[PDB]
Amino acid sequence: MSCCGMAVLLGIAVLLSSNRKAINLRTVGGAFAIQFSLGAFILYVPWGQELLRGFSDAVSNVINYGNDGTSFLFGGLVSGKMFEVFGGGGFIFAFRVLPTLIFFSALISVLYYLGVMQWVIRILGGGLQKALGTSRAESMSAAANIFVGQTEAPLVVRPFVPKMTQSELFAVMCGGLASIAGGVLAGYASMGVKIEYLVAASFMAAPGGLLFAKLMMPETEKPQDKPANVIDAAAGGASAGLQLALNVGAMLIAFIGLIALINGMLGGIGGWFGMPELKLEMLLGWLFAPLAFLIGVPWNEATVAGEFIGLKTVANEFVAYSQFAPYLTEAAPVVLSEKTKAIISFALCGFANLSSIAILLGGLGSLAPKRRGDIARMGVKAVIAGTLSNLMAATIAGFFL
Amino acid sequence: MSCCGMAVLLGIAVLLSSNRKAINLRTVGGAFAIQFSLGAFILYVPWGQELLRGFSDAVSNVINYGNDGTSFLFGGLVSGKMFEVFGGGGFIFAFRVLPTLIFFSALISVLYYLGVMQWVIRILGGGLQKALGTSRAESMSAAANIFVGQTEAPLVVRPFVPKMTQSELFAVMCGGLASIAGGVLAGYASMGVKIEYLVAASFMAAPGGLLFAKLMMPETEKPQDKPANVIDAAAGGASAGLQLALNVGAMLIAFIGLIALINGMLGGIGGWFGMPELKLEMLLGWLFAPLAFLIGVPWNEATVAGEFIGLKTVANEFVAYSQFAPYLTEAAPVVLSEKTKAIISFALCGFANLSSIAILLGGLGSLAPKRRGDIARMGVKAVIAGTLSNLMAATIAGFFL
Amino acid sequence: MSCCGMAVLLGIAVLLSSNRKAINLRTVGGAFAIQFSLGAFILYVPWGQELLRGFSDAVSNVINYGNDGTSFLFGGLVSGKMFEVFGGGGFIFAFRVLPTLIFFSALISVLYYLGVMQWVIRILGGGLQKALGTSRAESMSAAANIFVGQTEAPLVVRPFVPKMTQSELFAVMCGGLASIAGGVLAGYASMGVKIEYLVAASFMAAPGGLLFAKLMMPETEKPQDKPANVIDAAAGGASAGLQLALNVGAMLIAFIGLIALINGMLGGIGGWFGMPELKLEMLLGWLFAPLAFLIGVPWNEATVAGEFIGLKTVANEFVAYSQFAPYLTEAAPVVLSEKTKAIISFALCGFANLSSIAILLGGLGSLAPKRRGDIARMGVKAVIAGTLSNLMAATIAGFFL
Ligand SMILES: CCCCCCCCCCO[C@@H]1O[C@H](CO)[C@@H](O[C@H]2O[C@H](CO)[C@@H](O)[C@H](O)[C@H]2O)[C@H](O)[C@H]1O
Ligand SMILES: CCCCCCCCCCO[C@@H]1O[C@H](CO)[C@@H](O[C@H]2O[C@H](CO)[C@@H](O)[C@H](O)[C@H]2O)[C@H](O)[C@H]1O
Ligand SMILES: CCCCCCCCCCO[C@@H]1O[C@H](CO)[C@@H](O[C@H]2O[C@H](CO)[C@@H](O)[C@H](O)[C@H]2O)[C@H](O)[C@H]1O
Ligand SMILES: O=c1ccn([C@@H]2O[C@H](CO)[C@@H](O)[C@H]2O)c(=O)[nH]1
Ligand SMILES: O=c1ccn([C@@H]2O[C@H](CO)[C@@H](O)[C@H]2O)c(=O)[nH]1
Ligand SMILES: O=c1ccn([C@@H]2O[C@H](CO)[C@@H](O)[C@H]2O)c(=O)[nH]1
Ligand code: NA
Ligand code: NA
Ligand code: NA
Repeated sequence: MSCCGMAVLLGIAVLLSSNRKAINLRTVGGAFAIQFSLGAFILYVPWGQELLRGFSDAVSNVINYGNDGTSFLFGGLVSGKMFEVFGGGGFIFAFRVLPTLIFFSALISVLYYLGVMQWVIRILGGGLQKALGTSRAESMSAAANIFVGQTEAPLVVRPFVPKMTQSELFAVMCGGLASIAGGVLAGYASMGVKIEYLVAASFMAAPGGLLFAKLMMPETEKPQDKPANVIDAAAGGASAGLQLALNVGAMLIAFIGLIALINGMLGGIGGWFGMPELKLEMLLGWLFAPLAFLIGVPWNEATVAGEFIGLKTVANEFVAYSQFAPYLTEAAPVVLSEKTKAIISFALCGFANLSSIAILLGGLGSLAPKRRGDIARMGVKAVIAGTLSNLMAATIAGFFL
Repeated sequence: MSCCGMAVLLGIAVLLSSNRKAINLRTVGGAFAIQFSLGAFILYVPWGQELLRGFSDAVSNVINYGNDGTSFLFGGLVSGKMFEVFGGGGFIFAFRVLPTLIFFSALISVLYYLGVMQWVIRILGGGLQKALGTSRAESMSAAANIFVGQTEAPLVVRPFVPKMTQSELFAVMCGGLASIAGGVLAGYASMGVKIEYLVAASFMAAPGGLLFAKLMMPETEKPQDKPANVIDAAAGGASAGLQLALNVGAMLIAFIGLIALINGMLGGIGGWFGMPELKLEMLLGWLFAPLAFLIGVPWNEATVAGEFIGLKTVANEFVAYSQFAPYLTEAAPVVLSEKTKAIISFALCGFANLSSIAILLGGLGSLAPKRRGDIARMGVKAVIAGTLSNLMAATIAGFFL
Repeated sequence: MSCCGMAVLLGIAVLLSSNRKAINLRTVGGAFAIQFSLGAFILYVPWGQELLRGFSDAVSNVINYGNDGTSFLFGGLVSGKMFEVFGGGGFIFAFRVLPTLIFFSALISVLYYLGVMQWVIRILGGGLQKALGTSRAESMSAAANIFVGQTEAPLVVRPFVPKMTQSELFAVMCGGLASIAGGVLAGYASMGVKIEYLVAASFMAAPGGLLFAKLMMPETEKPQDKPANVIDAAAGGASAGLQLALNVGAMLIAFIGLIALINGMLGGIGGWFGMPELKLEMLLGWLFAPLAFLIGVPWNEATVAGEFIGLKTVANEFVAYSQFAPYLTEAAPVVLSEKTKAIISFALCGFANLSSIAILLGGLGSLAPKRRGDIARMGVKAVIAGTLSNLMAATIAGFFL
């Protein structure tokens, strides 16, 4: 059922291709091989499982160190006393999760100043272009997207963006949509999402993004080819992380509020058709259950899984994770299998949604203002490609689990 | 005493008119007739009272739905447990009131994307121009101001602003000053201000604003005549609401702190004249009590009412409402009559203050940069006109109550 | 030992001078005389101690008035109940300290609108230029820096900045680096730092900054020679203070988190050399202990003092004060002498750090865009000069204490 899932996902991409005959079998064959093998290595092979576990524990340690800054600012409100007083409601999201975005943004900026990020990206991106035949720039952007967000990753190849082929630009877009970022990864981890899955999905996003970019927009043209000190670097990162944290916080207040209002209205509207219990989650579960089943979620869990996967696609993954997180605790409304939890975790791990197009337009567009028309034109296809990559990663994860 | 109040308010406007002889009796006669009749309909007439009550309950429901987003972000800190632990101080303004500005800003942006706002505005604005003979653009801006703020309302007629007559521009300014906005309305509602009064004052602001704009600046010239998707729209609204919420929060911290400092100084200064108990509230109550009496506040409550009305005028209505709100609870320093509470609520319901001029200069001015000189020149008169509109609405409300 | 400290500090500046032969003995002799005498007057002379105490009590009163705005916004979370529930962790830094930056920024803006700041600055700056022979503009900027921050102080002489001599510009830079600002002073006071020391250090920064600016960059060229209302002024100040408060909060979360991560890594790295207990504080204490000893800290307290002084220099003074503050309470890890507490307090009281260069580049540079190259070139020397001024003030304070 998983292998059928993989075939259908690949087939959809081929059906949507700008030119199926231009599809490079080495590129897309190798890309799928890498995404599949990467998953096999770290989710199934003992030595790989241990490397993943080791990496994840380090990430967990870094998060905990960063929480010392949070503890200073908010004191008792992020202490154990909160759970005694308020019970479950003692976990204040605004103080527990959002500040991690600030710390990690500062850390990443420091690692860029020190040249550490560039070193890792150069190695991974180099391996990708040699194996796949993808261009230098698009391969580096794909690798950068493992660690940073869709508008930050292309910065490592910013002078090459204005003259990128349409296929290159599309791949750059897909690499961002198929992945997340270090900051929010730590946020999702703080919400209870398994770090191993997040790290695995992040790394798998690089070949996965190239896979579906090159299936849906094969190359038909010919491609071509700093802060004053480390403290300034950290400060710049903290500032950017602050803006992100404020925006995420405002988005969540509004979007979760709007879903509640939508459910209030759907209840009244549904009542006209004998369904006063109608809610957005029900519509999404009903609509997306076949997709969840297709990627390997058991029949009796596909509807609940569909709620989260659907919400990620029609809104964004942060809102989706916010609703999925309770199902990872002991107080879960529905106790899901460990394979279903994993599949959902992987399928949600991406910036692939329609609103990300506007973000790419501004961020990626500022890097090449004459290409904004191209970005807008390819936006929906890029979101589909990114969605397919997330789904494929989830299917693969479901397979080896 | 109320009818004398109305006459005096109208008379002040005539005295201040740019040209009393140019005053159109159909326009200003009809405008007052509408504001008066609207008040009669929804505050006195049974069917109207029920429509107002019905509308207000829906608004109350929407607020409650939006608070689900707040609950997610701040958890226990906006739960019932807070009142057990901290008593009255368990109500954290920053978390209870300010986030509502974010949710409603997102909602309004969604309703604009969907064309719902434009539909309502087109009907109300159309009714106004046909009845009053006011221009198309200024009538639409007046109607828009019922729902959105002074810098947002003119956006519905933004290409007509640069070539507006001085009278039109003045009316656009007055419509914003005479009203509030959906976001802060929900904020004031969350503070305990009766939703019915806020909704009534908002609707009454549209004819009221035109009434005093056309009394004080009659037409002497001849007038003339988008986000990519709904999710982007919501996000844009949340972002704008976030900025508003942060600014309101900072303003309140500073202004309430400055009033405390001012009172500290006034105590020392007053002591020199045998009045060590001197405070800003006393000065304002003393100065504005005749105005409160004039609009229908009983003699023995006019001084307390004057404090709030005065504070609204010399600072802004948010600060005023922040100080008035305790008088709406059981722990009120002075138990005021229901008519006085209503009168104060109406009189405070407007952006009419001197600081709003600077806001109009930036917001409305960006729509027509060559008209910034005009905006500055007419600023004080526009604030007076807006104040008169609020006072008239309060007098009318006091009449039918 | 203190007089040797003063001599060494002066000597370092002479060694680093752009031209020792161009050093004006009247200027630098008088500047040191003023900084020394000011310290004698307010820290030793009874009448001066009483003026300082009186000024500090007023500042303390103003802070308390401003906290009424904080109380309104955050209610129970800044009440005495917090200490009952959470103990020491009941003091929430984000709500107790950061909002004071907002109130004071609004207050300062009001005092500028009213002409009060300009009056005081004119008198102090006038006294400085007449006594020292320093130029009008650089003397006014030095005096302004007593009250406002490094990018705000030059605004009082902004049309003279583009054509300043290199020596003048350097002095303007040094005056900002040698001092702090009214907003954060109130923040540091709220953290437990003695107001008397903060006020004393602020005033001593004006001659101290000129002293080391004129020692290290003597004049070799020839020098030359608004909000609509008070409510707008307050609002503008609140807005600027809000941005500062958000940035300081984000910086603290990130920097304190990064120090924790650094200590995690140093523990592992140190372990390789038989020092698993290695931390950043130990490195800094070891590196800066001789400097602390030099300025008058007793041998057995110099290492602990070095931690704070070192942290201020390599990061910034806010982070330094955040770590020093616990040592001012009863729960201090090490009970330090009152003289050591004072010396540390003075030595930390300055914006002198490398990151402040980037801030001067933006803020001061916008005032004279053609001088940004000069600012960058003189940045490190200016930070050294500012550091020397702070150290000299601490040595002087240690002397009379
Ligand atoms: C909160 C939970 C409720 C869920 C509700 C889900 C509703 C989803 C609406 C999607 O709307 C479409 O979004 C596209 C993507 O932006 C828009 O394309 C616009 O932008 C595209 C990419 O820029 C272009 O291809 C199109 O031409 C341009 O119409 C299109 O107009 C718009 O109708
Ligand atoms: C916190 C509670 C304490 C309450 C204190 C109340 C003090 C109120 C001060 C009002 O000050 C006036 O404000 C006008 C409005 O901005 C200014 O006009 C300025 O702007 C107007 C409109 O732009 C122009 O008409 C004027 O020419 C221009 O002077 C005017 O200068 C200023 O003196
Ligand atoms: C968190 C606690 C851990 C503490 C770590 C302490 C590390 C301190 C690093 C200082 O780094 C130097 O900073 C200078 C100051 O910015 C830079 O000069 C840069 O800027 C100067 C002033 O603009 C110019 O003089 C220089 O030419 C230019 O290199 C210089 O490159 C950079 O190497
Ligand atoms: O670093 C980040 C974090 C978030 N987002 C946007 O915010 C949404 C929620 O995380 C994402 O889907 C994406 O559109 C980014 O663009 N970059
Ligand atoms: O949508 C809004 C909300 C507030 N304000 C300004 O903020 C003050 C306090 O609400 C108002 O008087 C007005 O000047 C606006 O301009 N628009
Ligand atoms: O008004 C202020 C407050 C802070 N800072 C910067 O923030 C750091 C921490 O207070 C300072 O060293 C300085 O670089 C300023 O520039 N101005
Ligand atoms: Na990414
Ligand atoms: Na309005
Ligand atoms: Na200063």
